[PDB]
Amino acid sequence: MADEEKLPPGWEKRMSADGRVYYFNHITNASQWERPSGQGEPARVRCSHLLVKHSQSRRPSSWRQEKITRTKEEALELINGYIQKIKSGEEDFESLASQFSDCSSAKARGDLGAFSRGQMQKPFEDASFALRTGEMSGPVFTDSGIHIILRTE
Repeated sequence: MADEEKLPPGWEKRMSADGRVYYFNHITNASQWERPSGQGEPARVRCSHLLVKHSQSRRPSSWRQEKITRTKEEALELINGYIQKIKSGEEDFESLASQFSDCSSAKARGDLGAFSRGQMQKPFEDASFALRTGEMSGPVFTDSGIHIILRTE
């Protein structure tokens, strides 16, 4: 913020397939055209998430499908679709989570409440603590499936 515009933790400058610089966070897997900026992590964060399970999930079943049979590839395709829909403005995170998340948290519009380190699967935890308030992750893979994470607090 002061006299410096170093990129925040996990952020790096990359070149898009179509020729424009963009920014990628290697911890949250988020990609955006906007420069992310221009100190330790938070002690606790509150996040909501949208989970898309697949046949190789630890528990290949959910409230919206007793037997999950989609491949991991298909799951990623859906995740990328939801991310694109949210970024476009045609859909909002909460609505999509309540309708399509394979996690029971869908009942709470994806809200998982607040948590500390050591309470969620590592990849999910790493992404969550690297997000700033209001930020959304890119595709995050865990033994549960593929997630889209939104930090609310």
